Amino acid sequence: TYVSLADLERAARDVLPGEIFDFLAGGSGTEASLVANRTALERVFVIPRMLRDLTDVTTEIDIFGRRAALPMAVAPVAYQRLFHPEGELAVARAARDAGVPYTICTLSSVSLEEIAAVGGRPWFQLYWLRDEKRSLDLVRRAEDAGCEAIVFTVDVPWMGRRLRDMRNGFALPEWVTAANFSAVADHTAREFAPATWESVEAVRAHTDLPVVLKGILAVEDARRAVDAGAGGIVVSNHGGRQLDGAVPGIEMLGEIVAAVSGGCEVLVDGGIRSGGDVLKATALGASAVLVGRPVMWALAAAGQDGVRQLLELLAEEVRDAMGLAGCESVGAARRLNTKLGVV
Amino acid sequence: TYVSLADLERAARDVLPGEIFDFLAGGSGTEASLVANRTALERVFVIPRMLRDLTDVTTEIDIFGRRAALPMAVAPVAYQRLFHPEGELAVARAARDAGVPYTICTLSSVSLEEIAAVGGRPWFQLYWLRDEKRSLDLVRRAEDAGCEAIVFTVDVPWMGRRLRDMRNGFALPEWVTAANFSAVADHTAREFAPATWESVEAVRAHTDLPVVLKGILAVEDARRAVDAGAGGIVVSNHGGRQLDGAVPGIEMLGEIVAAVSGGCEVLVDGGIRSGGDVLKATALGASAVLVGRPVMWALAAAGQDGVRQLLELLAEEVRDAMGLAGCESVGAARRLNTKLGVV
Amino acid sequence: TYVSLADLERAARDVLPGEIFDFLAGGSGTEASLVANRTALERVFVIPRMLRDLTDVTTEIDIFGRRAALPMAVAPVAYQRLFHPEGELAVARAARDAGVPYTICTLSSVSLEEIAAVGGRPWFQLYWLRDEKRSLDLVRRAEDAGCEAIVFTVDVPWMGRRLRDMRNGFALPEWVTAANFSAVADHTAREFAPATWESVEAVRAHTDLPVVLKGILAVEDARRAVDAGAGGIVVSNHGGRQLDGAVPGIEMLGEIVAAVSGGCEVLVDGGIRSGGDVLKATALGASAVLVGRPVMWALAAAGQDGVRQLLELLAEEVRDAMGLAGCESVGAARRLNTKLGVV
Amino acid sequence: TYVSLADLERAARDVLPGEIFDFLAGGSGTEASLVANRTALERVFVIPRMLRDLTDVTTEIDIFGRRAALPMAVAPVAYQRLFHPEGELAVARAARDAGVPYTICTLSSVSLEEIAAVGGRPWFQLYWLRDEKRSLDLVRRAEDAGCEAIVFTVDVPWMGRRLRDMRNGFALPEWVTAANFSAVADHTAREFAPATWESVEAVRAHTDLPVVLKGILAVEDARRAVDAGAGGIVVSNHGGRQLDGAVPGIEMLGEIVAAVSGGCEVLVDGGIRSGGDVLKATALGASAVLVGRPVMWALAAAGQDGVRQLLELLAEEVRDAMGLAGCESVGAARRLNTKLGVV
Ligand SMILES: Cc1cc2nc3c(=O)[nH]c(=O)nc-3n(C[C@H](O)[C@H](O)[C@H](O)COP(=O)(O)O)c2cc1C
Ligand SMILES: Cc1cc2nc3c(=O)[nH]c(=O)nc-3n(C[C@H](O)[C@H](O)[C@H](O)COP(=O)(O)O)c2cc1C
Ligand SMILES: Cc1cc2nc3c(=O)[nH]c(=O)nc-3n(C[C@H](O)[C@H](O)[C@H](O)COP(=O)(O)O)c2cc1C
Ligand SMILES: Cc1cc2nc3c(=O)[nH]c(=O)nc-3n(C[C@H](O)[C@H](O)[C@H](O)COP(=O)(O)O)c2cc1C
Repeated sequence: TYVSLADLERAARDVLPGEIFDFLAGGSGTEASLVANRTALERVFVIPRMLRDLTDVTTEIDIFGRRAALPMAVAPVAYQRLFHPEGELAVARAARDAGVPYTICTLSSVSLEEIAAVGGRPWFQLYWLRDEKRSLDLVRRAEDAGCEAIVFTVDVPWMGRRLRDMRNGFALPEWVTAANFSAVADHTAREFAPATWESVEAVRAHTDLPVVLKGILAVEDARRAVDAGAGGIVVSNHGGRQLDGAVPGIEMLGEIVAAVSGGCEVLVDGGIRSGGDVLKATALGASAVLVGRPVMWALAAAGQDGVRQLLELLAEEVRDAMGLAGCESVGAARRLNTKLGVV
Repeated sequence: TYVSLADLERAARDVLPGEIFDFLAGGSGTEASLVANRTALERVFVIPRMLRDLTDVTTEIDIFGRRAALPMAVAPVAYQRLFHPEGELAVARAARDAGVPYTICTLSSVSLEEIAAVGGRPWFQLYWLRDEKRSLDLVRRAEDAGCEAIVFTVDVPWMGRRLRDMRNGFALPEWVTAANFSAVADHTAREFAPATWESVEAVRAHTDLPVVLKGILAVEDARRAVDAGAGGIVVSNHGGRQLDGAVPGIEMLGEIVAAVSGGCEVLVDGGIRSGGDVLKATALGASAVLVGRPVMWALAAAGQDGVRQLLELLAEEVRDAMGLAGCESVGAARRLNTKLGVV
Repeated sequence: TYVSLADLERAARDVLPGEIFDFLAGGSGTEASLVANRTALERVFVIPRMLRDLTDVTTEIDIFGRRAALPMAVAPVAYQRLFHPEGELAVARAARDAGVPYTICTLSSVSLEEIAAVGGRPWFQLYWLRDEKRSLDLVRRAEDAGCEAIVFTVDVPWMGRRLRDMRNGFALPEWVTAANFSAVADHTAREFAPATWESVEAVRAHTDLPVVLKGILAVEDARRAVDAGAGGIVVSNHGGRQLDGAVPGIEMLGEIVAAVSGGCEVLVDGGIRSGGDVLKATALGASAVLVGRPVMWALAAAGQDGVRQLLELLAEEVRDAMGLAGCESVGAARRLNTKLGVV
Repeated sequence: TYVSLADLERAARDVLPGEIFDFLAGGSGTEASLVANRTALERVFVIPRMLRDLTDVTTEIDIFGRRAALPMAVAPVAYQRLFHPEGELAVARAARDAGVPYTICTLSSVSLEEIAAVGGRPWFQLYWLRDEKRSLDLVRRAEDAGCEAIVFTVDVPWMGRRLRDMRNGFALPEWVTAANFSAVADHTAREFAPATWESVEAVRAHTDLPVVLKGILAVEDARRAVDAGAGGIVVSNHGGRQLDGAVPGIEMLGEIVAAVSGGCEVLVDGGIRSGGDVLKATALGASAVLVGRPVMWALAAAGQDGVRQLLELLAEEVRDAMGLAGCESVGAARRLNTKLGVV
């Protein structure tokens, strides 16, 4: 019986080995960007509206051609068998049952085809490989398996400096592997090549699926993403795991939404920890959010049923926040105003 | 012998059962809006005037056709028998004796007619019921009993998520009931319907009493309230108990006062804890404030006499603050300027 | 051997009875304005100049017709025998020897004529008495005794609410009296009348000495002071002892200096604790500062010799700060720019 | 195996005598400017760019006619034998091997000619001596020994008030001397004269080497430096060791870069503690940074090899930060935008 997402973090801390909790919790460098993701959300206040018709409040959205139950997807998180033996299958099953898109990772610890077979109209996250030809094979596999969007991660030319992982001497256990094919940082520097705008065009030409660029923070990169034919972007500093000192996505979101001016979907992530945070993101103009660490807390704590409980809690919090703010729909929530405060 | 409102909180904490203290103290979600009500007041500084005539300083105001001794009313707080056996009668008697309006609640634990019989020209707070017909019956009862204003609460389409109450498994004791007719959250979701602008018009047509909309935060909702024929509004986030992340009323007050441009009374609440806080609210343009939790601290600590002592202390602090700031009247206090500082 | 003013506070805390330390240290209400005086100074940063001629750095100023060794006077502090048996005589002797003006108080615990006989061209602080005639007698006594300015305190229509003094049940010991004629708050409410602009004019007509209005915070009150014929003002919230929530003087100083546009001397006080703080005040446009509590710390710690050591330390810190900032004179320091930072 | 610069501070604290750690760590006065150097950097966030070509990322710059491996030089720090017996020779050897300029101090504890003989194309820091003739002798010695720039320190007309050193009664041990010729503060007040713009011109006429003015904070002093023929400036508050309350250099840097408009190199120092901090400085417009205390931490911890490890770590962090931010060159990093956040 969890009444907040924070209840799940406490539960996950109890069960996970310290080094795996640190792999999950940590960020790069001094963790300034990790902390700032939370600080930035905490400074945003919503100006709610009153006395509106709430006889049919709905939290649903249409995105990338599918109805989703909430303005929320499960973020790509590598190697989910680190957290629970059922790994990605547990999370994908719960997401399917909740009507929430699940992002299958390039570095999934269960093969993308197995996770796709769970159903639920999943997305696929791409890391750019050694060459155009192989990268494009994963994309084609994902499309053949029924994935509905390609989430191209664009903020990882290589992995950031994870000092918790370095200090812990973290490496994957023998029983966790990259099923589609700091020791994890060394492996990435060797196996993956930096993506460029040319890589984006190669992907866009290889699939009719919407291509979503994850890790955009500069306004002109958002504009360029639209010009490049992206169907969406995720405004994100990769949970503070990449450039330490990168601005939080939530701080760039409003300016990016204005610049994009409806030319693509604009998602955000980093520190979303409640339905109220989802409302803040929506009020700043997001189409939807991604949620990362909390989904893994729930997986660690109680497997598939833990993820189900998390998604049920988030669904209740989103409905609650929307109605209290006078919003019968997510579109109405996007028209809310906000104020910055001091915390 | 209390010299500050904070002395009363300490006293109430000692006497009340933990779960009832939590029902009183708590807010929704992470309590961000609860804390922000205090932070927001603490950032406001007054620019006092000197060398003005203070030979007849008066703290009185005229509001809703009655002279009040202070620019202050007792906020609606449900179920006052939770805090002291005399409940609403103790508070209403002290308010009457102090010349302060008392707001009788829809969810009062003593009937509205009994509390009105105490005297003191009380107000009545309305929650919108299952249908127009019954809602309007409470309004007519209140008017027949001599209530002088209808304070229509507009920020409770349903009750917020009170995590202290959920964790405590809080429910009303058998000896406390809704005398006019989280377990308290479940009861509200079943018994009350979301109010709309149509509900406001139904009330306005049913009574000649001034209708005051409590829980307005958006500037256009304040304008619309005036257009709808409201006699007042209370700029309020419901003490941080409704939308977690709602802006504090004190942060919207100046902009609302400007937009309303004298078309209705503009009250504020949330975190008023001293006569100096009353002065800040007045300087930002409020007609008057409501005070909630501190009145219940005083009731818990010492019953009717506790509430009397609280109101005497607040009266002294308001007079002190006004005179130190060069204000012989509340109208002069409204013309004070303020500065935001850092705390 | 004290190397900072903070060394003196530690020393005074050791020696003074708790209730007398609290009478000295405390402020009104929640002490928000007391704390804000420090916060406000800490947020100000100086932009120093380099490579200027420092062959004859001088900290002297001319003010109210006298050369002073520093841009600094000892603030009026009532009842100095509370802190040391020699009281005002010890402080006045040290101030004289340092070339710093000393402000003799209406509520001095040694008669104004005795303190004036020490020499050093002192100032006299006036509280407005029961009637024009008696007030004007103190003014005439002060002038006859050789005081060179009248510092009319304008922010005390009555004494603020000193909760430390109330809680301690503070009263003057039998051996400390008002030699020119909370128990101290009760005594003031009875003996003194609120001053007005008419009182200022009565004083201005009664003496050719410069009249300095102490406790101005509003820009139009500063302008009006010039129009009224004041020779100076002290921009001040009375060390956070009067209106709790009054803006710090340091936050109003720049705007007041601009509005006054050389029409009178503009002093500031509240929280000056180093030569660097004096430099900040000067850079914001002050003619000079007053220093209150630290002078009493020094008096408590070591009598006349303690005050001498404090003034020597402040003199060294002022010279140091000025030269490091490229200022050969106080006038050059007034032309420094500042930046607000975060602390 | 250090993974951050903070690992080195912990190591240095363990080994150094307390008073020498304090000589190194401390600042003047209350250490407000020392702390502000860190606060100021922590508030700056970078807006990284994505999807750029990173096939040949280079951290090199050209400055004062030499290629440097990083946009970074070792700051002038007096008396390095305080920290390790090899002192300046250890640091200079490591800097040479890393391709980083080393600044030889006027108050070096090994003679400038010995340190220059190490190689690595060093710079020389000048304090203005008793007269033009002797000052100019050090300059000529430095030039004859192969130093490539003169870093004229302009913020030390005398040494600041180092309260840690005063409290510790710090003095140099007998075995540490000024090899080119608070007890250290007393020695400086006697031996050195305040520099002026005339001193700058005397130096500029005495050498063809670029003259770099270290300790500029005012925009017009930066402009004047260009007009005076300076080849560079270091925007700096001397690590918070000079004027307590001086603005951090990082807070003035952008405005200075705009005013200078390419007329000289603009360096910054104060609190640079990671490659991410170097990126922030570059994004604000710096040509390069200086690093002071961390180099001494490394020297204290492990001598020459410690400094080598520090420089290798900084080089890795700079490359990491640049690439994550989409910058193949330091010039691209200078074109990054930043956002101020709250911490
Ligand atoms: C343990 C972990 C692994 C991750 N792996 C990936 C990945 O393979 N691909 C990717 O695009 N993002 C990855 N992310 C980033 C997340 O998708 C997301 O951007 C980030 O966690 C911020 O959201 P949060 O604060 O909700 O966790 C990972 C995050 C974590 C914590
Ligand atoms: C225990 C409790 C019960 C309340 N019940 C009601 C209510 O029935 N109707 C209403 O409009 N507001 C209600 N309120 C909100 C108050 O009227 C007021 O808006 C809020 O407490 C903020 O003021 P404060 O910080 O002075 O407590 C309640 C508040 C508390 C703490
Ligand atoms: C114990 C005490 C007594 C004071 N008495 C007087 C007074 O009689 N008249 C007056 O104008 N100000 C009085 N002041 C105010 C000071 O003159 C000054 O405005 C204030 O202390 C702020 O300066 P500080 O922070 O340097 O103490 C008093 C202050 C203190 C602490
Ligand atoms: C122990 C110590 C000695 C220093 N000596 C000198 C000096 O002789 N000349 C100079 O221009 N700066 C000197 N500095 C200032 C540094 O060059 C640099 O401006 C400052 O330390 C800020 O950088 P940091 O935060 O990286 O230490 C000294 C700094 C320290 C800590």
